[PDB]
Amino acid sequence: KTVVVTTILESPYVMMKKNHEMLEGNERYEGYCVDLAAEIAKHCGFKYKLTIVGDGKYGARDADTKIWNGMVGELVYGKADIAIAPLTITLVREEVIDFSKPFMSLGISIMIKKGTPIESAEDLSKQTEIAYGTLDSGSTKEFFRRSKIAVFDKMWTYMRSAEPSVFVRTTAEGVARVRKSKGKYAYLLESTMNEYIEQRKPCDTMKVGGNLDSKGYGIATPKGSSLGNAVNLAVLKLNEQGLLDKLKNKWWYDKGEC
Amino acid sequence: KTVVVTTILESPYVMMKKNHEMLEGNERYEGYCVDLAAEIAKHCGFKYKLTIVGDGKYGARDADTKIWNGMVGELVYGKADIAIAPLTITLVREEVIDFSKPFMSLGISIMIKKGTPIESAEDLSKQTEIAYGTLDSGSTKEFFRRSKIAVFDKMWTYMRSAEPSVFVRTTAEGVARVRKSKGKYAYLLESTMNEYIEQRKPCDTMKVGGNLDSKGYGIATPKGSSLGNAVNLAVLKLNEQGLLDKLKNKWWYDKGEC
Ligand SMILES: N[C@@H](Cn1cc(Br)c(=O)[nH]c1=O)C(=O)O
Ligand SMILES: N[C@@H](Cn1cc(Br)c(=O)[nH]c1=O)C(=O)O
Ligand SMILES: [Zn+2]
Ligand SMILES: [Zn+2]
Ligand SMILES: [Zn+2]
Repeated sequence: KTVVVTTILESPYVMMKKNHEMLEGNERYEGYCVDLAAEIAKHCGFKYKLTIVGDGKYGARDADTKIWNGMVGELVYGKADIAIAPLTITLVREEVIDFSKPFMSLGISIMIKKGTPIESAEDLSKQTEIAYGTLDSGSTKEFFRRSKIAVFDKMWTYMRSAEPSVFVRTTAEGVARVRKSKGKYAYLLESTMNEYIEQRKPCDTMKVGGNLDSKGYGIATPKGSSLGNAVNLAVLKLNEQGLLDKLKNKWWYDKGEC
Repeated sequence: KTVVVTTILESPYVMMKKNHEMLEGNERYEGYCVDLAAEIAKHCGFKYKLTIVGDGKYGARDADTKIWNGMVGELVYGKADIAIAPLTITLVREEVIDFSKPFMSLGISIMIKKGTPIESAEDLSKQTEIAYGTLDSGSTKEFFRRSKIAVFDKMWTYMRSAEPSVFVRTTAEGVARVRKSKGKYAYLLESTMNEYIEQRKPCDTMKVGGNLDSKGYGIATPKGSSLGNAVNLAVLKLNEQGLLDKLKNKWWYDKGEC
């Protein structure tokens, strides 16, 4: 059976091709995760169909309703067989789905409009003129919600109580907000995304300070999946053979506009 | 049943305390991995005994006998129940044992005396006045042996046939060779180790250039272990709590003497 792959429209991982209306199926998309999916499939020997997650979310469980949304939910309820996206390997998710070893290492980082007088998370927490937030609904927002580290908890208390909301629906929304704030809005996001945006026109944003944490993105499958073992071995083989480094250069730097 | 943990004396992971002669059992040791073992054991709810791997090796498979040595071999043959050490998650090992998600991210790096006219892997391959090598029975030596990247293979053809052997049995021997070679020997090793040594007196070595790859260290258990699942969730929990960063600071920079 054709393997159903759930993914998310997040540049440069998965994007619509310019003439996608002319194309069909898997040919409608391009990106780092599109290239990765084709390779994982080749190495594991399966045919597949890329589908964009219905609710445009990564994956979180609603307390009360107890229902999982996003790509994680698609795997949990059997709507998809595998998730190939910039999906963070977390404990809460690992309890309901399986993840391959990481295909990309990263950490939460700070994005500023060039010139903003901020060089760390401590800087952000110690002031209030410059607003800041995260991508609503993902692991970055959860990192702050769950943190017991003083600086990060102080940051969470401000963000959750901030009005209007400092949280954004999409990365693009966070980046445009940074770009239009005149330095009055900093954005907390995954490092690899920060580095990508730093190489895109108008070349007016930059990553400052070190990463707030260290983690990774993994390929996810439902628990008990027949694909789990092979998918994991494929990720390790691809990393060892240099393909992963090659894909990042391709979508990040080879195509860099700054 | 008390769990037998296999580990390796590699600083600052596992080191015999200064006051060891007046101590017994697990108390004789200190280090990043000693604190880690204690954390894992507390969270997984088990009692353990730290044992230093019989042959002092990480783990590799004998091409002729098909027999696994090192900590890997201790798990494969059932001599040990879990390996808590700076053991790299690799494809060949993943085929015979299980690994938790990485507790540490790293990459192969270059260690030079200081003043040594080398700044990259390319520089090393462009000349022959300065010798260079790696550790044995490890993922680093394997890396160059399996690499197709022009530079890394050119480096391997030199290392393979190098007279005398540029390979060393332990990190200590590699670092000692760099320090006592008047800058005529550069050492290829894992980044975390490189960074640690750079902060240790005589403060005469330094890490140059970027990492040659991206990998991770994991806690290993034999296939089908009743400990595997719990250990993986424990690693994830410890990373998300902020403990793994706390442990690296403590052993790397809080104790740095440069
Ligand atoms: N990877 C996250 C989603 N995600 C993505 C980006 Br880009 C970010 O900046 N923050 C996030 O939480 C997850 O898995 O929830
Ligand atoms: N982590 C490796 C062992 N190891 C260690 C150090 Br330090 C190094 O520089 N190279 C290695 O291969 C393995 O697991 O084989
Ligand atoms: Zn391939
Ligand atoms: Zn604990
Ligand atoms: Zn032999």
